[PDB]
Amino acid sequence: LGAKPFGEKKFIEIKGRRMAYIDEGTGDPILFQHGNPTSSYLWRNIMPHCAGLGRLIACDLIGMGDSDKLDPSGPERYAYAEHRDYLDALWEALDLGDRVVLVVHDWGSALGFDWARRHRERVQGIAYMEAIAMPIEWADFPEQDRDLFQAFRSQAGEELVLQDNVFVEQVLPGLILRPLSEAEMAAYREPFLAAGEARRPTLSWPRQIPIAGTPADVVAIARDYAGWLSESPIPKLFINAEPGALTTGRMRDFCRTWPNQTEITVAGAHFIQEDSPDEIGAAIAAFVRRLRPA
Ligand SMILES: [Ca+2]
Ligand SMILES: [Ca+2]
Ligand SMILES: [Ca+2]
Ligand SMILES: [Cl-]
Repeated sequence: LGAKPFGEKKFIEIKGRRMAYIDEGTGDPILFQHGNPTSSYLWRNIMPHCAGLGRLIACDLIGMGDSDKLDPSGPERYAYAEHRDYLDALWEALDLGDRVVLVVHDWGSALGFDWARRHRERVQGIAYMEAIAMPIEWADFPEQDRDLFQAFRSQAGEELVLQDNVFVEQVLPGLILRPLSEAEMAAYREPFLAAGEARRPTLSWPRQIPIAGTPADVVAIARDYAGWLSESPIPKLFINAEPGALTTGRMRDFCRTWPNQTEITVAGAHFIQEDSPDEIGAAIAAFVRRLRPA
């Protein structure tokens, strides 16, 4: 469907750093949040389906996309709590109002689910896919990349990611079923062209996944939003994937218990936006049209 980005990038200063985002159209927001190691670019072929339905927003997480890096960077930087501080502040600055639709993926779902729990009166609907829906165990983690993610969460991680850019160059293509073009990979590589700390966000992220009880802070946050989502009557759209990756097994079983939820299944592994963007876009647009009748 295409390598061209959607909209043009806008910038805003947050906590002394410049963050980048797309913000197109008018009305109540439809807020698309990427995870690791992507950016707003992930949604480029999905956002068009929602033209005229709202204010279409996609933010680049701090240190990712065209958002500033956090210097001095190191192993303590780009934890979930730091990302949340920046993203909360950006979302506050964007004046989103009180009828937001969240569309979330991967770490964007942890961030968005947590924000939704804290700002529940403002959330009109939640569309999610390949999400971090609850704390998990290693047996729940997809078998293909289990050993690699264990290596990320070990001293080996710095060489794998900071030196060799494995998250961008191996994990990302490995979890997309169709071949990416030169331009698409260039867009994903761009924030991470430089070896070393420029790539830290793509290593800190796997180190934050709530697996086998650690990190305990993120485990607790995910336990909280898991409990809340399993009871909340807010309308939900679960975009399931086949074969899928993260939202399979026990996590998928849990997600299928959530109230007031519609489900569709699309082809894909993890980065399903690159495999089934039109199916995904059409489903989101239909969900929004139902949430926002004339
Ligand atoms: Ca209103
Ligand atoms: Ca192993
Ligand atoms: Ca090397
Ligand atoms: Cl990750």
